[PDB]
Amino acid sequence: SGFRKMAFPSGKVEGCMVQVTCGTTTLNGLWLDDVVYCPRHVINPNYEDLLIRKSNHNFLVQAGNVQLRVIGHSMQNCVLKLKVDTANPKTPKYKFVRIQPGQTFSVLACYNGSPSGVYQCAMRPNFTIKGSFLNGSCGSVGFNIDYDCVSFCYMHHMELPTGVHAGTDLEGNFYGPFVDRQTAQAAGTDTTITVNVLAWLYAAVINGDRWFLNRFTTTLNDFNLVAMKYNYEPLTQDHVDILGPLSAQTGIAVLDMCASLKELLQNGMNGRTILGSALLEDEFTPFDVVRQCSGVTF
Amino acid sequence: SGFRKMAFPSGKVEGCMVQVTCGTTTLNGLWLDDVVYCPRHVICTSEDMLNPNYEDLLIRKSNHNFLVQAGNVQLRVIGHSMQNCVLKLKVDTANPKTPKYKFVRIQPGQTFSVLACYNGSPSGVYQCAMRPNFTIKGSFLNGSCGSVGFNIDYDCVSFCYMHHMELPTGVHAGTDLEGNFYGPFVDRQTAQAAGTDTTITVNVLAWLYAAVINGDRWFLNRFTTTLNDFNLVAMKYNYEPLTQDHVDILGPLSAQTGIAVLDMCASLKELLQNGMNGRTILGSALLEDEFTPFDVVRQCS
Ligand SMILES: CNC(=O)CN1Cc2ccc(Cl)cc2[C@H](C(=O)Nc2cncc3ccccc23)C1
Ligand SMILES: CNC(=O)CN1Cc2ccc(Cl)cc2[C@H](C(=O)Nc2cncc3ccccc23)C1
Ligand SMILES: [Cl-]
Repeated sequence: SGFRKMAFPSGKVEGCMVQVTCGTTTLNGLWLDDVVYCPRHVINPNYEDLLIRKSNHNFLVQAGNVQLRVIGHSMQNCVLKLKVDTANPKTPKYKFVRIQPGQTFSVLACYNGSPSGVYQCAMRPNFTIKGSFLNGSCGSVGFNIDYDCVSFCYMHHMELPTGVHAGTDLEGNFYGPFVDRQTAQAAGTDTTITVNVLAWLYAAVINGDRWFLNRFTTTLNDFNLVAMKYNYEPLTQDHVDILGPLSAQTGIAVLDMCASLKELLQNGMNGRTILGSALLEDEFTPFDVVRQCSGVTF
Repeated sequence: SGFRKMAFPSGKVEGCMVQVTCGTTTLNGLWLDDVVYCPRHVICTSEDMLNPNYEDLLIRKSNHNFLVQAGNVQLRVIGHSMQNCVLKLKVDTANPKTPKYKFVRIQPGQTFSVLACYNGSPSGVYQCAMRPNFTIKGSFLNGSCGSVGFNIDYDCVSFCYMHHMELPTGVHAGTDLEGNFYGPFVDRQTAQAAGTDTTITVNVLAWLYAAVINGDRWFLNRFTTTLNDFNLVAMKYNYEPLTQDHVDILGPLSAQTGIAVLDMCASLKELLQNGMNGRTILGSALLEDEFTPFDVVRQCS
């Protein structure tokens, strides 16, 4: 019993965190094999013009108390790739993956190449992450661990004026219509990840919380007409299919659980809580619920 | 900016997790130097749990009855001793991944990270607090026994909790790393229940100061209170009494934000009376109590 916002064990990622310094700027890098990946803003910025003026020795890379020597440098989209002399012996089995909004991941927040904390979070429908970052956190990474393979999905780049965060995948492509520079940019209006709220309602049922269940059902179209009114993401047939295992385990059909959500949106919680929360939680996917309520290890 | 329930990086602890098997029972162990620490109930059967005589069950065991697995390698047990509710298995290999560490006993209200493990394999990490009733509201399934709670301050891992059991309300009970339980609990399947739980007042205040640091002042008011009047009110909401030590501990946050502790107490008194009125504080519709004054300074500064 119990339900917590749980992150993947960060150990395999901690062994990859390095400090990258270029001039006055200091941020984090991800050292995998003989390459260090970091945000290109470490160097209206023309990044080809600023980079062509740099030599290998202008980049100081520190792995613990050891300085790594940069032997080459190249740019791929908004990530700087620093070729180093030493291959990281702690390099885990890994992939670079690009996630979709609604998908969750773990963030190992670092300052000066040192990991300070780990938290779980979701890619919002507006492509931002509601993270906890201070200056110096740039280059911190987001990941999922699947079996023994670390799938790197996020690299932190900047903070938006509303306090939310923006970053790229490990190939340097931003999530969202953001650019790496000081200019007027704002996060779009956010929506609730409906499939995740439903997964969390199924997690509550598994943990013994059933007060919100009702005898009713709904059509997918009627549910979406109500979801659109409450700034909830449209629920698709794929979402319904993905919730199948949870539906079969608890005996509550997805459209039956949708009618409970319809009632919660129109009427509120009435002084009650679900899994110790007075708000409808949307940062646990259907897979996170199955993994936590079944105990999968890495 | 931003405020998250943040756990310590688990790497230094992952390198210590081993699987301990005794007969039919399999649970987790903490391998530090040449010793593996695990719950002593690993020597028990399910029947033994009502009234187990651990000294009697342990005297019948030999070193080779305990199977310890570190990754894909079996460790050889060369000795065994019991210290309170923990079994200490002396092994023939010192863990090369042993970090710099201490065994610390925490007080209620203190927070720590939990690396939840099954079969000696870490599956997840989360943050939690020692509740005033000495339980932890964790997320554990069968096989998680032996999972540990810790804090990492500088390069030193302070082990403060080892998981032993789930109480009937779904909450969890365990011991410090010297085998002394937190609370009036015993490693017996007896009728035991958690005492009435209360809110950790000093932590809610620390979290209100975190919200002020992040730009949220909507809940502040023009009032102050005496410590005694605050406690008379807070007790009616099942909030832990706030002591002068708590007030002293909140001093740095008070000085940083410019809001006196008793002024912030007046805001809390008003929030308990009115509720939030459709509003949130740091993305929460409830008053958060699992961030200490130390956690707030660490995450915001
Ligand atoms: C709010 N940001 C600033 O005033 C300065 N910033 C301007 C800027 C512009 C473009 C790009 Cl790509 C990066 C940055 C830098 C930036 O966003 N880094 C930060 C990252 N995460 C949390 C941060 C909390 C606080 C400060 C800075 C953070 C630095
Ligand atoms: C609810 N517990 C049971 O039915 C069986 N239990 C009885 C018992 C009694 C005393 C002691 Cl010290 C340990 C245990 C064992 C126990 O509590 N382990 C578990 C730990 N954490 C989460 C657990 C979720 C589910 C099951 C078991 C968990 C095993
Ligand atoms: Cl303490």
